[PDB]
Amino acid sequence: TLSIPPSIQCQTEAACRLITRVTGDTLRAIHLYGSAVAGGLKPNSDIDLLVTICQPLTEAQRATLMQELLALSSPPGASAEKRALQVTVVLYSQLVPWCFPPSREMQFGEWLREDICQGIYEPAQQDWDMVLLITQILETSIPLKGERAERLFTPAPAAQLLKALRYPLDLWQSTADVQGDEYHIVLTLARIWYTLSTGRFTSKDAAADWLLPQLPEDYAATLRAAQREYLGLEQQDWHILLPAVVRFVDFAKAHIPTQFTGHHHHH
Ligand SMILES: CN[C@@H]1[C@H](O[C@H]2[C@H](O[C@H]3[C@H](O)[C@@H](O)[C@H](NC(=N)N)[C@@H](O)[C@@H]3NC(=N)N)O[C@@H](C)[C@]2(O)CO)O[C@@H](CO)[C@H](O)[C@H]1O
Ligand SMILES: Nc1ncnc2c1ncn2[C@@H]1O[C@H](COP(=O)(O)OP(=O)(O)OP(=O)(O)O)[C@@H](O)[C@H]1O
Ligand SMILES: [Ca+2]
Ligand SMILES: [Cl-]
Repeated sequence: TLSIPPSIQCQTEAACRLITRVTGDTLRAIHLYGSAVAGGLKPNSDIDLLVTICQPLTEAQRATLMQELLALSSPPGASAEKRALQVTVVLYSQLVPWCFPPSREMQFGEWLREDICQGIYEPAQQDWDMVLLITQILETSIPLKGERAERLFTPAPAAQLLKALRYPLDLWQSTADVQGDEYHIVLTLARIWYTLSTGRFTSKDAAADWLLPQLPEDYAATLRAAQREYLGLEQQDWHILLPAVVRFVDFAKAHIPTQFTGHHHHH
């Protein structure tokens, strides 16, 4: 261990074999990461995969990969036997040596099903979240193909990890920026706050529990509602809660650290 949860082994092997067959000789590695390995696998959770390749895929490779991942993935919650897949593809040359912000070659996920069905695919593009993804994989991941992460990737400088953690925080500003993703944003803000304060990464649920006793009660109530929905215990009316979510976002913007809290950098 680390270990692949038995309940996802079959689908994870099928995804691995598809990605291997389509990418052929450009494939460098495939890593399983996220809550399946780090903890907190819930009924709606996806299976998170990072695919490292040497050269860009042809349009043929990309089209085949997208269409066949549609058949291997299901919408979150539709099935207990066939989960949503999230597959991010990255060029090795964006990570070794690092390019900041790094780009991602391709992204599959269920939120893109309607577009992907019609052959509409996001182009390669810069994404600061890749710094966070590789940082998490260096701590907790399983190589399904290729080498263990610590033999393949190198840590980003703290200065760049700081920028990657604060980029989404600065970008959430208006009601429309958060509508449709209320509990997800509230919980991700708790995770960002936890990482900047401790230098560590933790699950959505554990980050909420870490932050709750530190908040004034009004902000603790919004965080509790987000946590309780994520845990399956009650679905809120987020239209009614939107003004309090906006206040929570602004409180986090005002209070989250602007540099790692040092002896508490990520190591
Ligand atoms: C890349 N992961 C997906 C992606 O996650 C994003 C998410 O991104 C959403 C933004 O938070 C949200 O503000 C934005 N809304 C507006 N621009 N109005 C959403 O569009 C954005 N979602 C998205 N781009 N799919 O929040 C980031 C912290 C993320 O987890 C990084 O991985 O989108 C989520 C749906 O929104 C999916 O559940 C995730 O699987
Ligand atoms: N400090 C942080 N700690 C962890 N993830 C963070 C942090 N800041 C931003 N994120 C980003 O939030 C996303 C978390 O991915 P995802 O929603 O799949 O979560 P998960 O932990 O696997 O839980 P789930 O079981 O709900 O899928 C990633 O894009 C990750 O890089
Ligand atoms: Ca996940
Ligand atoms: Cl778990």
